[PDB]
Amino acid sequence: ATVPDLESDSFHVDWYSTYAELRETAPVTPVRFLGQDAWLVTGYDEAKAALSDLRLSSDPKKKYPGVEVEFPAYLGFPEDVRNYFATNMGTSDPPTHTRLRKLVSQEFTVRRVEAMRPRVEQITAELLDEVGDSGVVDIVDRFAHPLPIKVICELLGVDEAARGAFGRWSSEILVMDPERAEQRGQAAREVVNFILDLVERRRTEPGDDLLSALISVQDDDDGRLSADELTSIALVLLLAGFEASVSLIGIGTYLLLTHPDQLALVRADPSALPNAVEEILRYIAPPETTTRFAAEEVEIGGVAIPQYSTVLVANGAANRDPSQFPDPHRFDVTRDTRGHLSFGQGIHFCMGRPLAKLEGEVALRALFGRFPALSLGIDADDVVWRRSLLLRGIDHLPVRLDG
Ligand code: HEM
Ligand SMILES: CC(=O)N1CCN(c2ccc(OC[C@H]3CO[C@](Cn4ccnc4)(c4ccc(Cl)cc4Cl)O3)cc2)CC1
Repeated sequence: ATVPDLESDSFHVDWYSTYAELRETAPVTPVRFLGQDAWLVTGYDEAKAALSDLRLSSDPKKKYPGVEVEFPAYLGFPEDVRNYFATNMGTSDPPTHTRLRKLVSQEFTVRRVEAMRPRVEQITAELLDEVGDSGVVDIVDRFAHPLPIKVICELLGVDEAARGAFGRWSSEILVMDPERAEQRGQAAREVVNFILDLVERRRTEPGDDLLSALISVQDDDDGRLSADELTSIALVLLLAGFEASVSLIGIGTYLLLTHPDQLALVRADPSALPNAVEEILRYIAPPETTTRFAAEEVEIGGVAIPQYSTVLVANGAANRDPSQFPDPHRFDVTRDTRGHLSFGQGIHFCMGRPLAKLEGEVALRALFGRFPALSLGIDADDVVWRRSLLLRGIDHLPVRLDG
């Protein structure tokens, strides 16, 4: 047989056409990625089933007798830094996942997120004040990127001289290219060091930020976060804030720009924006694939996935399955986006959803409300998509402001 290589351009060039080809053939198929065998789930019901099946583990630290598996997200990571990237919610199974998420939810609340709205709006304004009212700028470098970064650094207590460097490290981590495994491995060690110092300074000089809060947080029955847990959680929260929202803002900007009809609806009806963000996420989900490990043999969509297999649930392909979303290839701000898998499903549902939504809505609202003539600086076909199945995105998007 012929087995798909997730590394081929087929998974980075007009890739939603490949996903449809696979899904129509077999919703759960064996593939190859980074020179390793895995199972790609492209169908909606299959993705949902897999995400809900706890026999499919999210913990990369677990050792199985005779099995030695290296999951793609940890390409080139030395075991010690891997552990630092994997001692948090998303890399745990119950009951560890349960308490870690419980303790963090006590401080990472909707109240804390909502309380930052004026600041998020203030930051958005300033950024837009300095881009100009005429010419072609890189809306990603000048807007989509700095906004999320300033927000997360304030939430976490990351100073000005720290950002930027950290940024080039997380960008490297986003690519899983076997030829750069060393460089990727190095950037991961830098991020881990950075975080170690951040937490150390924070313990020494307390404040009212989220990190300070996580350090003192404790529960009667669950106790507190150990040093390692605290470190890994911080690294993971900082990582998400630095990259997740950028993809949303940038992709969102590109979609509204390429869909005048949809944009106009938003402009006319501001109350339409919240669901517009939901459609953007469903259309081109940043976390294209999520990973699971079959601790036991599991049957998904009529296919038995052998024990000790690595499953790549393609959240993005699932969002374009006609059985769930009719005319999935149609970007429609009015569509019923209920049930999409861009924020996860089950126990690992994205806990940063409130923050992502706030930043996304405020940003696009300001961008488009401020520049009623905003247009794309390049040919839509010439847009370069980041080659990452971990977090899809656009690193450079030239837009013309005045016309
Ligand atoms: C557009 C933005 C975002 C998208 C599309 C997104 C997507 C996801 C997905 C798909 C998962 C589930 C992973 C899995 O099932 O393996 C997840 C988990 C998570 N996300 Fe996000 N996320 C976004 C923003 C953020 C932000 C901004 C934060 C935090 C500051 C965040 C923090 C997390 C955390 C901590 C988890 C793990 C939850 C758990 O395992 O219980 N995410 N996110
Ligand atoms: C077994 C195995 O290999 N697994 C199982 C665990 N899975 C998993 C899922 C989510 C997860 O989230 C951690 C948090 C920290 O940031 C994110 C990514 N992100 C962005 C928005 N929401 C999530 C993230 C995650 C991984 C990487 Cl490399 C980069 C990034 Cl920015 O997830 C961490 C691990 C996937 C890997």
